[PDB]
Amino acid sequence: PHMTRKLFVGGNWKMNGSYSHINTFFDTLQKADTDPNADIVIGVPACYLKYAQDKAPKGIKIAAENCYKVGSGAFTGEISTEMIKDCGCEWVILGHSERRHIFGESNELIGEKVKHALDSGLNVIPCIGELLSEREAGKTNDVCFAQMDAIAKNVPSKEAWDKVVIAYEPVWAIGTGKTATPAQAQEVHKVVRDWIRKHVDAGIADKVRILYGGSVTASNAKDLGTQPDVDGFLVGGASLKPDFITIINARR
Amino acid sequence: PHMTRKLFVGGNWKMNGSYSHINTFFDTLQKADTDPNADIVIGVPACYLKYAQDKAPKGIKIAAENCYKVGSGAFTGEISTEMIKDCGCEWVILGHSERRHIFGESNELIGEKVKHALDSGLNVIPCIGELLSEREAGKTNDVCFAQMDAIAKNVPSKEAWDKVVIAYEPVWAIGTGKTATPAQAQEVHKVVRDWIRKHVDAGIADKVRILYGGSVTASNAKDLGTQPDVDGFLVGGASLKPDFITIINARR
Ligand code: NA
Ligand code: NA
Repeated sequence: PHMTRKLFVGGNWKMNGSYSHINTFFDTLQKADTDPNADIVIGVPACYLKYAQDKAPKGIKIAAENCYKVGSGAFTGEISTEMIKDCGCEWVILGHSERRHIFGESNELIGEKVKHALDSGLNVIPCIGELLSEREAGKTNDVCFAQMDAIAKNVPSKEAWDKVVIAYEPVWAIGTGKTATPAQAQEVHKVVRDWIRKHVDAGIADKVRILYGGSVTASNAKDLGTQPDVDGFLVGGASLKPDFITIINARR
Repeated sequence: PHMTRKLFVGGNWKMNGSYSHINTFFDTLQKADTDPNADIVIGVPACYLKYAQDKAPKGIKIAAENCYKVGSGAFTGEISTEMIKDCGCEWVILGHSERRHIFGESNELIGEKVKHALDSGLNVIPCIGELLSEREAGKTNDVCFAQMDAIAKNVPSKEAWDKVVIAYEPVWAIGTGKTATPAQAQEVHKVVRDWIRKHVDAGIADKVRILYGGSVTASNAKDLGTQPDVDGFLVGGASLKPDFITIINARR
């Protein structure tokens, strides 16, 4: 169903976390039996990048939740690609709905960040997804296509897609409990994969992981994950809880 | 000239720094003879907060370069007041010109952040200052007054002003080499101090430190610092260099 696409389970702690929580959470994670064929990446606040990557069990990668679009400079409050690598980390989440819709990051800025992160040797999780008002207007695909256009035109090469994991999160499902049904997720992922097939490359479309995110839980992950164009999850609230282990083991 | 107001020397590394630079810089800082009657606070990228505060010599405080306006939650890419304290830090720079004019943070948002930081037990360095276009339009005081209004109405009590250090940085002086003259800095600081005297309290106006920032260097700091309403500096580019030591020792 998912061809040669390996399961990917992302977490995003958003603006939560502490040294105490990191110690406990990753002790539980190390003790637990997790699917050895899942890629696991957890986004954490920037002040915890190195500590959490040191404390993470082998195989688990830590992501920055954002970064800026140049290597260094006069950008108070920003985190650079080089600081992420200095902290021992290789992943960054880009274009999350909260950056776009609370902090006003544009498609152009997120595209610029995708290119700079890829050109710095980072792996990226670019986020796409539509507002409730956009879906009601019949613009779900239009919005996702414009977001994918900005991302895709900024992936510097065909090889670079090996370092890209797309996450689709309908904004109305993020933090609301109103999870997309397996049908709703599959429909959008198929449309996005077809877009990548047509506008980028058919080989790459077949290989690129596309995550569903937006109120993924331990009980709903299995049915979302068995959809053929859903390759895994980007988990918010539940990635702070032991439930994240169950979600990791959903395709097991 | 500066009454009972103690010298305050702030640094802002902006989007620069690394574990290697922190080690070297703070070895030089520990070895150097710094004015023992100066408060010294250095803003660093969030991924380095704990490390830099552990490595800083005694007496030197580390600041976050930004924070959000609530304690925790679904705010991808944000740093909270509680994470700053978890990293052993007590200071945050708020409303820096780069946040206002590159990342679109409004007066209302910066006011909300001042109140939340103060209500979390943090010390704050709220930043004010006018664009070149605003000074040419004759609006320098107007802009500073509106920014001070948002800050002042969000300082929860009279005691809380003990945890506030205002920094005035004309945007045209930040990173440009076009330092405000001692005259230009003194004129604005006097106007701002008078504003605090009239709109807040005369006691507080007498005690609150007001920093000048914007292309402060080792050679120009002395004359800026001897101005009676200039209580110290907020230093950008030069706080990455050994010159920061000379600036710290300018009022010596
Ligand atoms: Na580790
Ligand atoms: Na220390």
